[PDB]
Amino acid sequence: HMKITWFGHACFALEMEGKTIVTDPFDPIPNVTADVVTESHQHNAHHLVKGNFRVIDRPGAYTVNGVKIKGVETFHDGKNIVFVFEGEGIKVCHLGDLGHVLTPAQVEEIGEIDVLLVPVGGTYTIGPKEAKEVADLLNAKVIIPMHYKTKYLKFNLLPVDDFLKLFDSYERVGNILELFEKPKERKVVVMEVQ
Repeated sequence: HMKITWFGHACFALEMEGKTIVTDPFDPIPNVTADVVTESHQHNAHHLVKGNFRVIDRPGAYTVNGVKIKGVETFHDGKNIVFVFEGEGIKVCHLGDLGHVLTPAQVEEIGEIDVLLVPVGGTYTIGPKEAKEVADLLNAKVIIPMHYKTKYLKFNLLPVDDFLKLFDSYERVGNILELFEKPKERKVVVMEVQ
């Protein structure tokens, strides 16, 4: 069992193993108690998250509270760290602001993913076709797009519909996705804040 909550932008709370991971928090304020906070790139976003958390903002292999976490740098000149969370026999991947299709090394290091959080807006990150290519490289089952056109953030960002048209089906949910078993099949899930 696990629960994913979207707070907007690239900020999600993942619950697995009686622990909570928050990715890429920002300044409606995420009102949540975390064990881990990860940051795909440097910038203090996380001074309003609660709990006595471990902040992870560098690549490598970590074990925090019985969850295995792995950071993989995909760019460094700023930077982009992809994080992989392994818990309850489910592997979750947050791709950050991934700007290029993963290299063979990076695919090899990330491995097969069960739940993929993938940017699809196209200028500042990869676009829709490259996101599907990455999803395929990682054999992703549940795919959650992010970093697309919203009401107030729109300049040079493609709509999520451009990604959705590349798949046979999809589902829309609210701000929470719960998984009660390891995903057997591929499903694109579009979340919504609220």
